[PDB]
Amino acid sequence: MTRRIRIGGAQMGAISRSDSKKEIVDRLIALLRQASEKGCELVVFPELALSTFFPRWYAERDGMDGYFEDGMPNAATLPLFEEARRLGIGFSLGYAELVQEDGRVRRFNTTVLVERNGEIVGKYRKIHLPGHAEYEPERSHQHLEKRYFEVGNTGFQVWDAFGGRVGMAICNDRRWVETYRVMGLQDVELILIGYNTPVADSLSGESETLRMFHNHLTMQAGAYQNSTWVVGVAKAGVEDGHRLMGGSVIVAPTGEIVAQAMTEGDELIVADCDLDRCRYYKSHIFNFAAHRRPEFYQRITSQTGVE
Amino acid sequence: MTRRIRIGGAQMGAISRSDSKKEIVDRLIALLRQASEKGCELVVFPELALSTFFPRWYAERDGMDGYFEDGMPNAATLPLFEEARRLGIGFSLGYAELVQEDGRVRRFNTTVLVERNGEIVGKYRKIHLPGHAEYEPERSHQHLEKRYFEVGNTGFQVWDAFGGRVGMAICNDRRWVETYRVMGLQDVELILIGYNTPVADSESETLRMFHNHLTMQAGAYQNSTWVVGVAKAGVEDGHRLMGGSVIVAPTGEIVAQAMTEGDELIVADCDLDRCRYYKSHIFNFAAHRRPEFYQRITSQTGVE
Repeated sequence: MTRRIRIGGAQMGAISRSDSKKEIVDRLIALLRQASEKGCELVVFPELALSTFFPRWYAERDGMDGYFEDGMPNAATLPLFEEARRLGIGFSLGYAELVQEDGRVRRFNTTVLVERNGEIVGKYRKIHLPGHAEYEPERSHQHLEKRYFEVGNTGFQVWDAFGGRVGMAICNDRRWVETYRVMGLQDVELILIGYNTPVADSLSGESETLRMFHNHLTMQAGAYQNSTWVVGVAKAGVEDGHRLMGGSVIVAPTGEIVAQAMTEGDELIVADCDLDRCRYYKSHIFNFAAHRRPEFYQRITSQTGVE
Repeated sequence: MTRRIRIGGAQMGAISRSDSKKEIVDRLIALLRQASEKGCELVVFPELALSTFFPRWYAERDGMDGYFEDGMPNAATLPLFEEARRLGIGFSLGYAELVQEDGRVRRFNTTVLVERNGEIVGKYRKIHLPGHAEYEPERSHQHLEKRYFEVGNTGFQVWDAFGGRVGMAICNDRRWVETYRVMGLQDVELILIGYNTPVADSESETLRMFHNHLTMQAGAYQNSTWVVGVAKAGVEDGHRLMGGSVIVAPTGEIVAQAMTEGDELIVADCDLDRCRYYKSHIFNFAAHRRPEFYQRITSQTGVE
């Protein structure tokens, strides 16, 4: 009613190894233009939206830079930035970052937040790297994220953007309660999360709704228990025989699902999100300064395992 | 490897201010005997199960001492402990504690965990006190837990009991993720939570019951632990308390749920070995957690 922001969830379909980068960016622009027609001011793109989920393939730690981005933006992604700035829409884009810092070449799983005027707001780099680093034949599919990426060095940052507080997370960050709480302690009002969740081939029946239950459970709870909007945008479909989980959702500060995807391809979900709905819980039920006792939370920052 | 425990959720009905403490203990023993006939080895009682939910009423900070317990157990609660030991059943009981620690009187919202042999294994005191400390006429009803209780000094402890790792929380502790994680970082396998949640805010019944289960299903799943939520429901002197007592599996699934707002016992077989399955399957805390980015959780209390 008051501080309303119309957010579009630009869920992506399966990206194959045979798909060129221009075909990928054009699919991003097509979802951006639909959000502009429906009056969206911010569309959220999935994790690694500029290439297929290459951590499923095995190669040398340097021989996967073809899927990385030379710059942000570069020659291939500039048409997307020009369309967003021209239509007056900001966006969060997930991609594999290739940067030159301290002489050496570094690689991160990165999402960038762009404002409606085309100016880059912030940049979050993935913290929780899932999977493994070496080849493991014991799995039906590989997940070599720890081999192709480094641990991010940005932290869970929260910026002043889109008339409020906007934070970003990447994929399996949404399963850890520390992801929401760290940004929740920065008075966050909108958490943008793109994810690529692998899923078994013949997953169906009760086991399918269980992983979708766990997918929404972590985001609905992270939204309510921190009184913030959560937007989870997926890249779904079957990528070269590997199925990716869909179910893109926009979650309210009450943990309620206000918009959910119905397909596993290129789909755009959109909901009118009132940022002022975050304030009620922050002043009563979840008043951090009045209820939290950090002297009993020391295990969360001291140890890594259980002991 | 054979660590299976049958847990009984002994949801209590309303307790009035005019109810005697003997009437309350007899209702506890009645629920305790229902669990024995159902083969339960552990029953969970609600928060403050030995009196009405008095934080709703306004009085002096010394006034509510009539509902507190001088000892645990005392002469009024000893019949409950003797029946639990006679039946060979452990239990977790919530009560208002009056201890005296060093020349001064201290007041805590407390739950005590007892083993099947009658031996007390531990004691948790409430950490997250909700509500306010002064009378606020803007509200429909008062919730003066900050006025009558102090922040506990035990912390989220996890004990070796009932063949596994058992922890305890109290009421709105289940709303905070730190409650589950601190015990989760102690390899917890069973969290016992008694609670007293009013139906009205300051209603949204369906949304409040939604938040009641969402916080416990997420804490159970994101820590791969069993979570037992037992309520004291019913209309207490015109004030309605939410029911919905529930037993959650390490998957966040509800395996038992209360259907009434009165005295009701829900029972489910809980295999503590299920926790090791999901703790090993890519919920490994020692593998993925990066504590160098979580410093805000312990550095500050509110928003900066």
